Amino acid sequence: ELYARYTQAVRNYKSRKHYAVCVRFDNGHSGDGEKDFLRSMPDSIDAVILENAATLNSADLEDIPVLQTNFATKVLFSFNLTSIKENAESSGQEIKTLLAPALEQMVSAITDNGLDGASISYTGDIGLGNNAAVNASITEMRQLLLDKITPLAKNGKIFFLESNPLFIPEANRDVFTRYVLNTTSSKNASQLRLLINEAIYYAGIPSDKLLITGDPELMTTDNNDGLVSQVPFFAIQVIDCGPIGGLMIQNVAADYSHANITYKETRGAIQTLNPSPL
Repeated sequence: ELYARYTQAVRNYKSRKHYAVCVRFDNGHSGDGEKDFLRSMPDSIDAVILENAATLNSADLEDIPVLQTNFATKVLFSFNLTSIKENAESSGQEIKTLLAPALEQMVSAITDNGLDGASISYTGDIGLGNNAAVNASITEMRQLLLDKITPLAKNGKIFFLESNPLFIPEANRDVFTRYVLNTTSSKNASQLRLLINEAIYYAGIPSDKLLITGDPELMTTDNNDGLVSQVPFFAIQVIDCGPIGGLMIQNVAADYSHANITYKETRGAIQTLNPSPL
């Protein structure tokens, strides 16, 4: 079958060296159309992060093994660490109290639903200040996280850190396959270059572990100082702003609808970064 030759080409493409394109998908809805479904993802994305991964409906559980088996697409659990910290604080409970069961849920979700790993997002204080009381609570929160995902990392599970890389002690950097910089508010390539070089040369993140983030609905300013879409411009900047590891597209559902082909900007960023030989 021509089709089996094509899927083998898709899986072969993903095992060769290339710039990664990963997406965050708002899964588990219905009543919209085909855009509700994981099967609508382009065959050539490297990973899809499920926004709502704690309990999965029947559509997602059918689609995930197809994505994995036919296209070697990775499916990751989205873990909002910041949300855990905020609910622990607003209710006066210790982090540990909300964090430990949330972590067992994630591990169980990953194991029972056959997910490929998790993306950890964190936008709170990273324990680099001068308050020892705060700095102790972050250390203990970070330690709980690493105790739970490190055994998964040894089993081949993939972890992204969507946060500041300095959050992770040098001793633990290897637990995360990618470090994802939130650049959706960067206004031009100069600001991109500042953040990338800070990650590499000061935080010590090897450049191929680094992704920047774009949003299909946002704009940024190009080098001619005209206004353009983040995603296609940030795709070029993965290279031009010092070759890093690839691109993360948040809010990818917004990229669903176009004239003819779905996910046009996502497909376009992939072709820009890894042009097909044909």
